[PDB]
Amino acid sequence: PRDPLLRLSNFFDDGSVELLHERDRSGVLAAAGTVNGVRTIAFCTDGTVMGGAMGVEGCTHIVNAYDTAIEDQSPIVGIWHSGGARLAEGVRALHAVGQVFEAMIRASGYIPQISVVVGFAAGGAAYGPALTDVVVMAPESSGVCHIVADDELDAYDRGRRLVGLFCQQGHFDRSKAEAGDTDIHALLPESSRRAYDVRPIVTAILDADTPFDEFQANWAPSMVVGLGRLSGRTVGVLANNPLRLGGCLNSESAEKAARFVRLCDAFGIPLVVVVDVPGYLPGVDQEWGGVVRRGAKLLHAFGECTVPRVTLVTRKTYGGAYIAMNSRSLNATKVFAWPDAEVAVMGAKAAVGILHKKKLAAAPEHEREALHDQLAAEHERIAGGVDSALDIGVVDEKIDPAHTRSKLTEALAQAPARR
Amino acid sequence: PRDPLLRLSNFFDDGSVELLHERDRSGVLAAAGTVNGVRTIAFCTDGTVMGGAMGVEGCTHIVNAYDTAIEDQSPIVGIWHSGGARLAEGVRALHAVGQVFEAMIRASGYIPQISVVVGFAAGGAAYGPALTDVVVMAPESRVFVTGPDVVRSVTGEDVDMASLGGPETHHKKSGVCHIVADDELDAYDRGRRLVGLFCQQGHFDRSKAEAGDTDIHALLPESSRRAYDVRPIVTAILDADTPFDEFQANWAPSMVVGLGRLSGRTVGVLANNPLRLGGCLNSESAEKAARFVRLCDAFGIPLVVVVDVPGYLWGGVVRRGAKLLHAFGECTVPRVTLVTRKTYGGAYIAMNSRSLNATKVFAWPDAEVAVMGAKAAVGGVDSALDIGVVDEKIDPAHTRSKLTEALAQAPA
Repeated sequence: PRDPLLRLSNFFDDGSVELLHERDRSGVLAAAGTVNGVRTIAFCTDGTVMGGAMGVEGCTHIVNAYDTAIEDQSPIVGIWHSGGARLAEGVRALHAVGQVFEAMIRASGYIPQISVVVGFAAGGAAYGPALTDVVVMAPESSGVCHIVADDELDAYDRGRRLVGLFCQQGHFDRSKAEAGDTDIHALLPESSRRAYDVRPIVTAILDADTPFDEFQANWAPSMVVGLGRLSGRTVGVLANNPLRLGGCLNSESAEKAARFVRLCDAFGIPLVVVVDVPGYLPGVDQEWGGVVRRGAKLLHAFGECTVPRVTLVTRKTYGGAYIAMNSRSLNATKVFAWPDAEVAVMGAKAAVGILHKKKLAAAPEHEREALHDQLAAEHERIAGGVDSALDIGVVDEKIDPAHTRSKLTEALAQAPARR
Repeated sequence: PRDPLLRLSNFFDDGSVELLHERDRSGVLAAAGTVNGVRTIAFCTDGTVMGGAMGVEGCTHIVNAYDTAIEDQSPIVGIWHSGGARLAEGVRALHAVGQVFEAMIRASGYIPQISVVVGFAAGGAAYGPALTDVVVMAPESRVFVTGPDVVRSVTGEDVDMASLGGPETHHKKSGVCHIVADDELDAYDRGRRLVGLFCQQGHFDRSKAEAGDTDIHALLPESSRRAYDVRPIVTAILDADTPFDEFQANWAPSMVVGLGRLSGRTVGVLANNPLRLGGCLNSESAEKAARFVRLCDAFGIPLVVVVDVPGYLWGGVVRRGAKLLHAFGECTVPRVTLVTRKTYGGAYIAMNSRSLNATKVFAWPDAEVAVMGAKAAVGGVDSALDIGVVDEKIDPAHTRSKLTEALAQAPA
């Protein structure tokens, strides 16, 4: 039921399991197999022996599995179900667990590491998955966990799909991009003032027949990140979500976006950045909790990034959030805008209030409103994205939204694999 | 007084200032000079022009200075005093500010970047210091993304500038400020010392290490139950003649980190501090340590890790604890660990353990390395030597020279 061989067999392609060592009561079993054709290493802790508690010989098989995966550059998948370290083994067990961590650290950014957590998971079984790239959790067991599966079988499914996304990247296909084009703009609400869930726009850009594997959907909900396929090719998507916190960036969403960029960058996965963000969320909590540093992590992640990364401005992009959301100044591949997009320091009404403050305060009370409006409409006419933005080359092209999918695909495909 | 030439001259060795461009009204003045002999680039935003608001021309001086500094491998010091980007310049100024960030990101880990905040660093200017390696704040300085104005208008909360983004709040609550200066001049002094720590790293000297040996163990309390400030232990190991430049003292204070000198050589120190939360690791102390390890690792600065924690105190701590593990595990600078009283459990693994490749692990005679305390377990250094996880049991009277020798012996 919790039998490590059953669990490994459910994970791996049907005929494919080869054990990496003799079965024993060490509390782990490691095997090679294939995942939809890809040689993959996996290990399962043994829920049947001491609740899966981790000891010296078990950790050794994990470290051995990592050495093999690293040597053959295969992805490596951990299946968890463990309540902590074998206490009776004392410091030897701590050391052996530290050795699993060191192997994960050696693997980091080099081979994909996916954790599928299927039982109660504590100690080494909490930190170990936290050193991996993706964590899939099954009900029987922030932003630590990326994907919540429906049940144990569905977790293997999502785990399997993740191997395919990292290891079977695929190729951009101009034909498939175009045949999947639609007027994505029709997905926005009628008023520019209404909030909306960005997720349908994401899934309308990405291939119709493919799941979008959103990461950490309930952590930092003003930011949506995850992996999917664009004309068959694995891409990472980052999109502000106006439904939550007005779509604003904040400490959590900056950290979520920044980790996800680093991940895609490490594995050569191009990025689609869907922007509609009015700024960072003001707040005492934000300043005091170090948003400045967090925001700096997102600037740094995009600025260092070398995979192709294309921005699509759907509605707004303002201020420091505009800079952070894969702007040209950060060395962005291409920046596209829908026809009614705006790129500005802030909204025209707020801008006018500052720029013409004294003149507004000098008008009588009863004319102040009409004047404020006239000034804001003029300020719109002057700049009002994306006109000024096009003129200085920080937006490359204003596009027909019907061609969003193909335009994005074309820009990512034309890009070098590594800037 | 906010004159940028005055500020740059106060920072640089006397008579060393060589302007990098003709002085103008762009809001920035950049120059080369020396800091105790070391060729250094600096730029100062010009608070006398539009409160130092950042614009295309001024940002361009900054990017140019970064380019010079990168080319020459010179440290680069920014002196702040800026309200944000020039609103009237629109998206042009946002772009130019993003270009400053992109230059700091290019420089990142390659040349030392030190920010000395002397007035505001607000709006887009607050992120500038955040991208650099060490932030020094003077008493008058204020760092925040959105001012009390917009805070009160959007959230209803009413806080003043000092309370929102003063050096006291950023040294304590947020960890944004590494170092707080006594005044404007002392902030330059500290930044000058930081240039020295990064760029005149020195060498280990066995003779000097041994001359400074004292009985460090005598500084611990009689009772091993008793809490005690680790900072005297740290300063007893480090050279008695040199400041210990502690980072983020008031933030996550169960972890102490900072830069000092060991027989002349710049070292980073990480030390659990039993004075706060029993010396336990937790989310923010794991983050503080991890950031500091990565910084020292980037600049070739060896580490002294002084260990006396009993465990950790879940999402934040699992994520940050992983960061720590990862930081030490990837670290390539020599780093030695000293176990003074206790190390338990997962905290033991994280605090530069042998499994994460510590250069060498020392322990005092009475240290304990265990899964948990004896009384918890029911419900020893000899053994840790046997197992291989401690390399040497030392006489605490030789703490300083034994640590120095192990660091000096690592090929680097």
